[PDB]
Amino acid sequence: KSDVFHLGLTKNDLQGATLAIVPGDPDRVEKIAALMDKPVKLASHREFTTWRAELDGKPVIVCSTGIGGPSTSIAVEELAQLGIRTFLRIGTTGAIQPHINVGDVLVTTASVRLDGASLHFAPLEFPAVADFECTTALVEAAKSIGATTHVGVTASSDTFSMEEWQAMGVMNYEMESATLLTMCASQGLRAGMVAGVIVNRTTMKQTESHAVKIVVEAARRLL
Amino acid sequence: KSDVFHLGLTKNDLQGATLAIVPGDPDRVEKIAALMDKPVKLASHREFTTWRAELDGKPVIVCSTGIGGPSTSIAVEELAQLGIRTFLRIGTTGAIQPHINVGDVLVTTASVRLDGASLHFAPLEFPAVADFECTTALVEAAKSIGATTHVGVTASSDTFYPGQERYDTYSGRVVRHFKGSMEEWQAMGVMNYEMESATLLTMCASQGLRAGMVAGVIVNRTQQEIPNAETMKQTESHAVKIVVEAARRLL
Amino acid sequence: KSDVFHLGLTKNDLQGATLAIVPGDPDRVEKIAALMDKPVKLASHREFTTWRAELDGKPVIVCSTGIGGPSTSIAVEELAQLGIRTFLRIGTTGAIQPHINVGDVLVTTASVRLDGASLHFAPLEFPAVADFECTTALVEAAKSIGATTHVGVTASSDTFSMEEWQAMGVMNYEMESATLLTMCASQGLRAGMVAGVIVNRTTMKQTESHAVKIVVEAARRLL
Amino acid sequence: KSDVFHLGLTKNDLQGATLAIVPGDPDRVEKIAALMDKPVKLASHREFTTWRAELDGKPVIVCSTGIGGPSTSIAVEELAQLGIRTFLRIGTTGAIQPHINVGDVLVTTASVRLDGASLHFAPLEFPAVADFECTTALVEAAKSIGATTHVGVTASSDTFYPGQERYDTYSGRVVRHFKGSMEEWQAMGVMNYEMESATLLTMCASQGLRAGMVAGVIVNRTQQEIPNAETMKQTESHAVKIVVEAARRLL
Amino acid sequence: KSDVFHLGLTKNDLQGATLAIVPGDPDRVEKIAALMDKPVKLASHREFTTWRAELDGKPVIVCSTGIGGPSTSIAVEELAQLGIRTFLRIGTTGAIQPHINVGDVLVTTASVRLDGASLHFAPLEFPAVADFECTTALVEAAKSIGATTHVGVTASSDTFSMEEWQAMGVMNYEMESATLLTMCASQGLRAGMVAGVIVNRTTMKQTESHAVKIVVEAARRLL
Amino acid sequence: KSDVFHLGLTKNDLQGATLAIVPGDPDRVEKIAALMDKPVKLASHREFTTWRAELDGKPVIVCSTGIGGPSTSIAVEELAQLGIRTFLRIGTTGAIQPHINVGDVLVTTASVRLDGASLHFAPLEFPAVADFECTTALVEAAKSIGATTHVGVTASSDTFYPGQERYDTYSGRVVRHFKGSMEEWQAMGVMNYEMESATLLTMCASQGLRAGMVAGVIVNRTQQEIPNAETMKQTESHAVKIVVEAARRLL
Repeated sequence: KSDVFHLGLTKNDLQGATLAIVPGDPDRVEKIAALMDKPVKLASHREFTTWRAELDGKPVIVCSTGIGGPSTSIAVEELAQLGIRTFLRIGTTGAIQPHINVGDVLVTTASVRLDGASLHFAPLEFPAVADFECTTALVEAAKSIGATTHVGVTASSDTFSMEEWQAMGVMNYEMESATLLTMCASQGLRAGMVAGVIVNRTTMKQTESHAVKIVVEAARRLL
Repeated sequence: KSDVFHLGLTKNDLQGATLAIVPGDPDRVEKIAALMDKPVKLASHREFTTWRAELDGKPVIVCSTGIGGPSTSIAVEELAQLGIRTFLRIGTTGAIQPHINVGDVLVTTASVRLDGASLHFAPLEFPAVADFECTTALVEAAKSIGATTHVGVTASSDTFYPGQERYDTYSGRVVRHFKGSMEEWQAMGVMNYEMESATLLTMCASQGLRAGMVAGVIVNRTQQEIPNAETMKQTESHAVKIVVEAARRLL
Repeated sequence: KSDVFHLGLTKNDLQGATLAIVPGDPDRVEKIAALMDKPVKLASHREFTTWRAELDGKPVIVCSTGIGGPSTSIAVEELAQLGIRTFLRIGTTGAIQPHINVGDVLVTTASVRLDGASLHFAPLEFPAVADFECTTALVEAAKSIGATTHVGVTASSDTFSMEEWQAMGVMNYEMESATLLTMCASQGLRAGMVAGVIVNRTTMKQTESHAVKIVVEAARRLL
Repeated sequence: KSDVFHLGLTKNDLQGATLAIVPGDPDRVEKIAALMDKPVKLASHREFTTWRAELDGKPVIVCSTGIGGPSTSIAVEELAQLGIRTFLRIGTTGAIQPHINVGDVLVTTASVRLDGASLHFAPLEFPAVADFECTTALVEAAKSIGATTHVGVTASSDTFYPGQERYDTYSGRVVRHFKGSMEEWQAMGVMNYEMESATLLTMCASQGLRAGMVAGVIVNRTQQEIPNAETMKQTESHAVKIVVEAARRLL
Repeated sequence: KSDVFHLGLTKNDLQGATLAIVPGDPDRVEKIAALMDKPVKLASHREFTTWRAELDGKPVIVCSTGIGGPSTSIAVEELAQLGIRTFLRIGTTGAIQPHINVGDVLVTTASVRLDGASLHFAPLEFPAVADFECTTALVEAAKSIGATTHVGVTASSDTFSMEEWQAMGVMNYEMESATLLTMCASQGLRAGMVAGVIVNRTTMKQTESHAVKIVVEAARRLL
Repeated sequence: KSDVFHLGLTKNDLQGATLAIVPGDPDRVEKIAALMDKPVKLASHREFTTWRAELDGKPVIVCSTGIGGPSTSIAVEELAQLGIRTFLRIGTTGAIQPHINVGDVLVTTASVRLDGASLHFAPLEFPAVADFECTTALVEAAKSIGATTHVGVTASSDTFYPGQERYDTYSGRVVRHFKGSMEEWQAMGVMNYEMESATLLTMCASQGLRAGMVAGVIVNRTQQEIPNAETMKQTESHAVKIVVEAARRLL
């Protein structure tokens, strides 16, 4: 029996890991893990596929979050129960700012809370802010590989106007950040987020790959 | 469109099916489909696995929704554009009422909308109500196999933990507006918590689609006695039989 | 002195009744009662006119509710204090769906909560749903007399856009259902609602009469 | 229109009256009207009973509103289309302040909007305020007959039970947001609860009409001693005298 | 050390005063004080400048409030701690009603609560109403000098549509009244407000001067 | 415009400065400016006092905001129309976390929006976030002089009393929605309360301006020991040094 309700993991599986890289789906999980040492698939239940690997001799976790705040909230809480204290989200997004180019990397400082799940953790007035160390590490890792990076606000909703968030400067949209960032910032957990710009309605697997290297390199600076 | 991104289906694959049984977990799709005739796998992507089968000669679909409102809305919407007009949610759940026993079956008339996704289809004031024909079919099917059935309100929350006022967690605490909410729902007659019915019921009720929901009770946190871990798998099979018999009546 | 603040009734008046038919005004109260056996006028205070009658040898109550949630909340609570556990609302409405015809009967499964009173009983997230047995009994009674019936959502507000609720499928509008349904569904009381379609902006006393027979026949199935 | 559906009146019946005294209960209309000159009954439908009378030679109207905001809004609106520009609400109420005694009179300056109807005339941020000339007239009239008067805020709730945090009920419970609300209103200086002033004051304040409100205190749930059941009927007569004398000054 | 966190005053400074005239800025404070007897400047810290004076032999306070609800809330609470029980606000505003003329005087009966601070004292449903005595005294003082006066609703926000509040009859806009009135009416403190109409987008220092005399004369009737 | 009403400045006075240090109190402007080169006073009206100075050869501005969001929004907006694109808020604050000591320095990453003014620039869902370059500069400057720094969330309230759940007041009470709020913010990791950052951060984050915030801790209401009343003035100087060094890096 695992120590958690959904992930199907026990504390021993993590072998002392305190950091987890949290992408959306299993395919990406394996990709991330494959960049690191001693990659081992630990469990797979529903949307939650967890691998374990090592960075500079220290164990790190990679675990899929599924779609939306709801599913993210489960993986995040269960990983925290298992000992994870630092969470780094990696994804691919579409930018909505004309000065942002495909291939560029977006580091979220905070999210527009347009979801439902974030509210189960804090009133709307509480900001969905990324941890400073985590954001720093991500910005430095991106710089380390010559990526063009934008650091700012991301809009996060439960749905899969554009003009208003664009005037407010929001760089892009996605569905899980408000939850991740809020639940971490309101519980003493550190979270950060990086996304590769694969489209801009205002070349593509390379971007994802470059985003994957960047989350891994940020992790190395955070352990 | 004639195909859909997430499910990976074309309309032709459905052979004109207009009813779908929607469990949450893709691993339970094949088993529900196997209960009917000519079961065949159509696709499988992410947590969206769908099979087709025949019931009384009519094509029927079984497709998993994954966890949560957002994931569920993507499934329903795609199935809807593929021709599905009737959705039967089948699940396993915990109960929050003392008089409800593991092995009992819950049929949901409407849900408390503690989610985000449902709000994109209708404002909060709109009820996350289940279609009467669907509810009727599900209740009569449960009565057919002699199940003990509870018909009422379900609370649909975007979280498994704080929204269901669980304190067995990393923080050990729950945000203000949720503190004491479980007791309120209980005193108000809510049968159980789950996470997808708010978006499913609201989407369908607001878009002229029929949706209904049944679930077997596998645990009860208000009861001291723990499930028979026997009676649990029996309950899941039980629920599956119910939802299939209900589809039979909605063809 | 009555046992209640407004209805002017004592528990004995109900003679053990546990079901009440709740129309809006006194004129309709007498009409309903007159369909049943041993009809007796019990009290009349302000908007609240209560008769007692018998259905298949069992006593039933008929009591006017007045206008809106506020007044309904009073009659409903006081009837509950007196022992009523099942409430059936009967009214006449205007439909807003093109496929609904005058003369048709509308059975509400749940209401759009646009009132104020419903909130004094439960947060807006709680659904204003009709009890399943009550809805069933109403649908069966309508069928028993060959009525064309529609079963769905009703919009309920305190005011005496149309296009939006029409696209959401709401069948019609009225002012008391959100309160009735919410206060009953959140307190273990059973409620159901039926209305005769007397207009459709998208023959008339017969409709009301047919709605009256239907609520009475549903009551018979619920006792 | 030249007639109105609910009240059953034509403009001519009012003989150019522009002031109306609006009690809640139709059975108290005749008695208020009888205090003035040439009292005549005009109509009576549902809980809407109206009489006309003369005060200092000017036609004045008395019309009941029935119970609740929705019923009240129908009365005010119709009277307004018939030419009424000044409304004086007269009532009997309970108090929630210990220093307020049965037999005392309350004149309302503004109301806490715990209702639904008022929101159709102005957003919550708008104050349910009473017209200054009306309030002035009512306060000076109370002082004229030597009443003990309290001038302040009234809480106007859509329910008699949970909204006034009554626990003497079928359920014995009150929804979250209302739990402890009575104590808050008290500490904030609210004098009493009633059910119609929010819609009356907001309608009038937002539509350039004058409205004012007076009520006699017939009970006090914070006091142990029960009313003299003598002093109660005296209080109602008392209030009636006040509202009539106030109309006298607003002609 | 003062008895309060911001005003820099001790209870003795007030010499028993229980009434305070509360304008927005220090310049106006001196003007008001100068109308009275024995005017003495007591303190000046940040936005808060307090003078003490006498009206008909009784001590009265004049204290600037600064800009907005936030700053007003501080002066109001601290003055209350020091013993003030009656607060009279004086300002100059722009009217938005065509029938209101420059030079006219506006006495607020209640405010549209469009600010943030008022909510820290009471839920939005609670009315931001002026005390009856205070409003009376102000109306009588205005009448005493032949001023054309309007008594009604004022819109109060944190920002430095017009058409909607105009149809609702609101006479004008300002930023501090919702806070003043709400915090006083919800704590047993008496508050009133008068403003001189210096503009009407629908001669000028005289108006202010006439508004100043009026607040002072109202104070005299309230002590 | 080429001038601004409230600050009393023309664009030329700023000599092309695009960065401003914004303390709250005008009496602290000269001292911050004196730390840099060629300090000169430009204006002084109400609580809006501004000086100009040079840092590493570049003109820089120092301007006080006064107390509260509304007053702050007027300052920022005017400075913005005069060419300022980078704002560094410098202040003194109390802490609400036991592990935070007087003399420590707080650098704010984002604020809980408990105010009214911020809402005019963006809806509540928008985060009152600080610009990353500004935050970075402030954190590295604090590390430069060896300060003990805390980087996190600040609660920005429209009141000093009820919004910071102070019970040491005239009423001795706090409105419902604020009762127990202090403990929630604490458990959620909020470092301190202040009153202007919500509007400053939201304005800038939503308008493509950079803003950052640092403050020295001069008190701690969760600690029994009272400040050294020595270490307090040292803390203010400390914070001033930090914000100046941070500007140095943002030129």
